[PDB]
Amino acid sequence: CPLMVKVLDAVRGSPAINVAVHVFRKAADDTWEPFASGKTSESGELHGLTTEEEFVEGIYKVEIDTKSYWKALGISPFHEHAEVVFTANDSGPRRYTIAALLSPYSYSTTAVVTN
Amino acid sequence: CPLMVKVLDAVRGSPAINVAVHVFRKAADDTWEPFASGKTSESGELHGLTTEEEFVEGIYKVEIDTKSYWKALGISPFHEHAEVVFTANDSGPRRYTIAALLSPYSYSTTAVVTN
Amino acid sequence: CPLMVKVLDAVRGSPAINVAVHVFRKAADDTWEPFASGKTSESGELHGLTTEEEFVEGIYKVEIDTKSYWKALGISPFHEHAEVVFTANDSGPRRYTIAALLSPYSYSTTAVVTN
Amino acid sequence: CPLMVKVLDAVRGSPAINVAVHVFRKAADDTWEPFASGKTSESGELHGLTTEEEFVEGIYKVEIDTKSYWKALGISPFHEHAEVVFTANDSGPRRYTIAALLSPYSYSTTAVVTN
Ligand SMILES: COc1cc(CCl)ccc1Oc1ccc(Cl)cc1Cl
Ligand SMILES: COc1cc(CCl)ccc1Oc1ccc(Cl)cc1Cl
Repeated sequence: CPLMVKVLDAVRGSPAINVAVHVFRKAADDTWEPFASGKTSESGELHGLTTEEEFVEGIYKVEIDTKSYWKALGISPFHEHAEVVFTANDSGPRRYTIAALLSPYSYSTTAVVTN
Repeated sequence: CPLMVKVLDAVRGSPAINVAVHVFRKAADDTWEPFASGKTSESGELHGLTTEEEFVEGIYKVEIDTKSYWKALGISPFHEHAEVVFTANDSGPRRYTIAALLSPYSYSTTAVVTN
Repeated sequence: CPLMVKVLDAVRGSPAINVAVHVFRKAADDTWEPFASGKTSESGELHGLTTEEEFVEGIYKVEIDTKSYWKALGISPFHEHAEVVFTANDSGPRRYTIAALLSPYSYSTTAVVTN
Repeated sequence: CPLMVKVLDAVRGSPAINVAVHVFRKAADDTWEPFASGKTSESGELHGLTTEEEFVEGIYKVEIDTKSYWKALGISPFHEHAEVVFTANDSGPRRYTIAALLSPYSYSTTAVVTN
C-alpha cells in the first residue's frame, strides 16, 4: 500500500469513521484529474486507494471531506474540506501516510513517508 | 479588515515572515478567481486583504506558499502549499482570522471568527 | 512583558476566554514554586504575568486549566490541564509567547520567541 | 494493551524513534508515583507499558522526553518534555492511545479512547 489516509476526531477522541476522501493527480494540461477515492473504516483508516504500479510520479491532492463528517454528526464546521497537496515519488517509490486530526474550526495534517 | 492571515514557524519558534498568500473566491462556474494576496509581515501577519464591502458571502480559498518559505530557509518541505477552504457566512458582523502553524511535514490551521 | 500566553478554542473557533493559567519556576530542590498567574482576557490573551527584572533564566512550567474551561461550556474533556515546560534562556533580549490551541481530546502548543 | 503511546516527527515526516516515555500515577498523598516507562520502537510506538490488572482508576501523567530526542538529533528544542495528564477508567476500563507530534518549538497531543 503506497498511499494510506488516517483521520482522527479531536472532539470525541476517536477515529473519524466514514470520512470520504478523494485523490487527484495533476494532469499534463495542469488540471486535477480524479485518481482514486474511498471512505475511512471503523479504525479511521483508508487502505487500498492505489497500487505501486498505478501510483506514479506526480503532484497529488488528497481532499478529505471534513464538512460532511461534521454535518452527519449534527455540527456546522468552518472548512469545506481539508486538502493535502504534495509531489510524490521524485526519488523513487515511497509509502505515504497522510494523517489528519479534525475539530470543527481547525485541522492539522502530517505526512509519514517511508522507503 | 474582515480577513486576516497569521502564520507561525514551529521549527524556529517565530513568525513565518514573507510567506506568500493568495486568496480566491469560488466563481459560479466553479473556478477559483483571484481575490486578494500579499506577503506576511515581520510579525507573520497579513492585514488589508479586503474590506467589508468587497468581502461577500461565498466560498473562499486561502493558499499559503509553504514550499517557498521552507526552501528559502534551506529546509526540505513535504507540501506544495497549504490551502484553507471555507464558506464566509453572514450571521453576525464577522472578522475572520485564519492562523496556520507550519512544520516541514505537517501544518495546522484554525479559524478565529469574532465580533 | 517578557512572557505572554494566548489560548484559542478549536471547537468554537474563538479565543478561549477566562481560562486560568498558573506559571511556576523550578526551585533548587526540584519543586515548582508559584511564579505568576491570571485568567485569559476576551481576546484569549494573558499579559502582565511578569517583568524583565523578575523573569530570570530557569525552568518554568505554564499550566493551563483546560478541564475547567471545557466544563464551564458543558463539554466533556480528556486532559486534567495542559502543562508547557521550558527553559528560559538568555541568548538575546527575549519575549516568549506561549500559544495553545484547545480541543476536547487534543491540544497543541507552540512557542514564539522574538526580539 | 490498555495504554499505548505513538510519537511522530513533523520535521522529518517519520516515526519519532527511541523516545523515552515515563508514566506516573497520582498517589494517595498527592505525589506522582512512578508507574511504568519505556522507549518508542522503530515505528514510533510504545507497547506493553501496563496490563489491564495494573492499570487501575487514577490520574496518570505520561511524560514524553522530547528534549533528549531533539538533542540526539543535534537540535536545541524549546520544551523540556511533553506531559499529558488525564483521569483514567472513571467509568470502567478503557484503552488509551496517546499520540504526539513533535517539532522543535511545538507539539500537539491527542488521545484516542476506545471501549
Ligand atoms: C499558529 O496557529 C496557532 C496554533 C496554536 C496551537 Cl500551538 C495556537 C495558536 C495559534 O495561533 C496563534 C499562535 C501564536 C500567535 Cl502570536 C498568534 C496566533 Cl493567532
Ligand atoms: C494529524 O495527525 C496526527 C497528529 C498528531 C498530533 Cl497530536 C499526532 C499523531 C497524528 O497522527 C496520528 C494520530 C493517532 C494515531 Cl493512532 C495515528 C496517527 Cl498517524
